[PDB]
Amino acid sequence: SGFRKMAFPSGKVEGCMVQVTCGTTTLNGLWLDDVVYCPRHVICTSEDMLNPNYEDLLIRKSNHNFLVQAGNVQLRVIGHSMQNCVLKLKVDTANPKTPKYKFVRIQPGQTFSVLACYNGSPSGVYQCAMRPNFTIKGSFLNGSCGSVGFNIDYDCVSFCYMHHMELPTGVHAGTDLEGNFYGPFVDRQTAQADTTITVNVLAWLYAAVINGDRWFLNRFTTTLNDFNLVAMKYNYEPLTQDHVDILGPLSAQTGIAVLDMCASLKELLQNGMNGRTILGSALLEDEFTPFDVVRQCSGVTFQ
Amino acid sequence: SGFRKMAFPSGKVEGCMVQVTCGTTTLNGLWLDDVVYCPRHVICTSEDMLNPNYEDLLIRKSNHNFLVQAGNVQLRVIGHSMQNCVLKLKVDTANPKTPKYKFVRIQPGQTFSVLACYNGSPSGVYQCAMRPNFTIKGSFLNGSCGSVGFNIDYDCVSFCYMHHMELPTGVHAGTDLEGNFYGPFVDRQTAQAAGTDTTITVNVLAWLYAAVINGDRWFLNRFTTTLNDFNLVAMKYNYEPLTQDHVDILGPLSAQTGIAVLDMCASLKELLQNGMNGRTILGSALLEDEFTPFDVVRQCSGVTF
Ligand SMILES: CCNC(=O)[C@H]1CN(Cc2ccc(Br)cc2CC)CCCN1C(=O)c1cncc(Cl)c1
Ligand SMILES: CCNC(=O)[C@H]1CN(Cc2ccc(Br)cc2CC)CCCN1C(=O)c1cncc(Cl)c1
Ligand SMILES: [Br-]
Ligand SMILES: [Br-]
Ligand SMILES: [Br-]
Ligand code: NA
Repeated sequence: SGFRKMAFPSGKVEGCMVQVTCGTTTLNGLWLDDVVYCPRHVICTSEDMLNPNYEDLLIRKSNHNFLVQAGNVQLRVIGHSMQNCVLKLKVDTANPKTPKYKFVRIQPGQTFSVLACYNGSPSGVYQCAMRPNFTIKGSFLNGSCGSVGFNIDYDCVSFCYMHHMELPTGVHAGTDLEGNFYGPFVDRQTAQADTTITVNVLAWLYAAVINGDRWFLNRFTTTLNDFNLVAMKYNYEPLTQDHVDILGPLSAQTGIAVLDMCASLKELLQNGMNGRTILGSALLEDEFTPFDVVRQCSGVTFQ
Repeated sequence: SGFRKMAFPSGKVEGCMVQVTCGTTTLNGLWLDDVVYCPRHVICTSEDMLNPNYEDLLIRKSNHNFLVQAGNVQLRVIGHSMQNCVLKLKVDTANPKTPKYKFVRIQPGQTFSVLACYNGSPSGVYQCAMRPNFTIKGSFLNGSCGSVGFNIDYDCVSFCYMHHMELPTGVHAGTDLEGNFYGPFVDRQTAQAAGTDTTITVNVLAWLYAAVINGDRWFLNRFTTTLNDFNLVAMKYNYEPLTQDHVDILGPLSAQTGIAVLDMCASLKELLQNGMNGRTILGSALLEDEFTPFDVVRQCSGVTF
């Protein structure tokens, strides 16, 4: 029993974190095989940040303008290139701790673990979701750029996020490991200013039932259309048939039809909790996916 | 910016997890140097668990009764003993990945990271607190026994918890790594209930400081209070007493924000008496009590390991 924000064990990613220096700037890089990946804004001065021309900034650099430190060891850079908004530094040592890995670009609503790092050294691990507005609500300070997000299903590290910047509202923006930003954002200090992830809230209500609580259910059902008309009034994302399909295994394990759980959520939005909690929370939680619930919860419902 | 429940990086601990088998039971062990530590209840059959005589049950066991697997490698058991509620298995191989470590017994209110493991394999990491009633609100399934909790203190893994059992209410009980239980619990399948829990006051204050650091200020007010008056309110609301030591421990956060602890205590007093009036703090509608003062400083200052 129990239900926690549960990250992946971080060791496989810890063994890949390095420090990258260009000029007076230091940030984190990801060392996989003989390549180090990092945000390309490492090549910018403070002045460069409003309207950088990365091609013009990069052409002026040699390999030896980049320093890479792995623990107490300097790695020699023997090539460099830019792919979208990431810099790739070829180094003369392959990382012996490289895990089995892949790069995946995720969709809004998906979750991942973040290993927050400073100066190439891991500080902590926490769970995040890609918000509907393509930001993440991270916890990041000066020096955190190049920290990554990942999942480790089936003993393969799937890297899905690299941290690039904090927006004025205090939320976070970054890229996939091919250097393409999530959302409309750009690696420029220019103005570039969310909803609740409905499918995740439903998943978490299923978790609550699996773990033994049913107080929030009701005798009603809903059409999908009526559910969306109501939920959108509370700034919830539309629930699609794909979402309904993804909830199928949790529905089967609990005996609660997806549209019946939708009816329960409609009523929770109308009524509140009447002083109760669900899985320890007094608000509806939206950063657990259906897959995350199946990962963490028992396969047997506490009936 | 931002504030998350944050665990320590788990890699140093991952390299210590092994699988221990005794008869039909498999659970997790912690492999440090040439010793594997696990719950002593691994030696019990279901019948034994109802009223075990561990002295006698251990006498009936030999080295040959235990199997230890580290990944795909069998470690040969060459000695065994128990210390309190922990079984110690001496193995033929020292763990080459043994980190610098200590065994530390923590106090109620302190937090730690849990590496949840199954079949000797790490599955997930989360942050917990030792509750005032000496339980933890963990997340554990069948096979999780022997999972450990830890902090990293400077350069050193401080192991503080080993998981033994789930109580009827769904919360968790276990020992320090010297096998001493937290709380009035025993490693027997008999009726057991924790005391009514209370809220960890010093941690709530730490989290209000975190909220201020992160720009959430609506609950500040012109008032102060005394330690005596504050504790009358704490007691009324099922909060732990605030001691002068707690005030001292909050010193760095008080210094960083410029808000005296007793000033913040007046905020908390008003929140307890009036509720939040529909507002949230750091996204929560509850007063969060599983961040220590040090947890707030660690996260707000970017301490690495
Ligand atoms: C808090 C302002 N700083 C940052 O956002 C970042 C990134 N910044 C560039 C930046 C900045 C705003 C925008 Br819009 C675009 C761009 C892209 C050109 C340079 C300094 C490093 N830097 C950080 O170290 C950092 C990261 N995450 C959280 C925090 Cl508090 C700091
Ligand atoms: C859910 C019942 N199971 C458990 O509590 C434990 C421990 N149990 C013994 C037990 C049980 C309750 C008490 Br009181 C005392 C004792 C004597 C120590 C044996 C089976 C292994 N076992 C687990 O694998 C396990 C762990 N954490 C969460 C979950 Cl769901 C399971
Ligand atoms: Br996805
Ligand atoms: Br995968
Ligand atoms: Br909450
Ligand atoms: Na005040």
